[PDB]
Amino acid sequence: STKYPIVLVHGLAGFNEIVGFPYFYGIADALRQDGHQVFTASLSAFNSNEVRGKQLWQFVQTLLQETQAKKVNFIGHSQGPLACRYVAANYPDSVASVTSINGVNHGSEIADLYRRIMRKDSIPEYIVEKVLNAFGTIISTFSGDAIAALESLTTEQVTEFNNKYPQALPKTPGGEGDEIVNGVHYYCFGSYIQGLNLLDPTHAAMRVLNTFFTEKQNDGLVGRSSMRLGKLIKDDYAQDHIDMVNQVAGLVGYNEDIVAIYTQHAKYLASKQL
Repeated sequence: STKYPIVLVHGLAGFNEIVGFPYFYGIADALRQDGHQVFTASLSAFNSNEVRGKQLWQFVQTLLQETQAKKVNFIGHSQGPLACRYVAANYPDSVASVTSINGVNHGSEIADLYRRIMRKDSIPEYIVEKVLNAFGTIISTFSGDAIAALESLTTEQVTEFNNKYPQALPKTPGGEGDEIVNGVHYYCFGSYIQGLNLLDPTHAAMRVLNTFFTEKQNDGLVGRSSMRLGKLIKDDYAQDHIDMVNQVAGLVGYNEDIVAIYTQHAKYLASKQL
């Protein structure tokens, strides 16, 4: 068991209610089996990273009061790691670690393109259609207006965030950042789509989106290098953005045990006196 409780962090506050299961599919359940105290912070997707950061800090304050723990271990995905980074930067004595899993730490090329599409910025018709259809398929699969979530994840917006909260970012593109800054440990995981499975309709869509990145190694939403923060654990999983949280409902790539990435990392944290 970790010394400090684990807080799983993601954007999309309404996910569990709208979809009918957790964003981190089966993750909290497996972590608790291993004896860790686990909580989930589901943050507001349709606003800025700083707003999510503030929301997360309010969450953490209440949780520290309820647990009498002095710090938390953050495990964030996608939007999550940026909110985690805001909390660690402003309140480092309350944060034991930030673990980023496919975090949008340097911006999303797909969010960039989506913004050009919205601004009618000379995007050819055929590209507009491919991008929107892929996003439709992804949302439809979960559910049964997405610029709102991507607005805060463009390269321009995340560059501005990084300017304010530069802690643990790599000094060279695709490199590693410092493992410890202001006494907080930072770790990253990532993945990129590989190979030429079929039961998750989101994978085909993520592969459409993958083709529009200048960074060839990407998970459909974020380039491999953009994911980097602090010490690299592993980032060559053959998985898309959604696979890395064990979605949709456990349908992942290549029989990879996605849940095991999290439970092994929890033991790693415990080994670091976290």
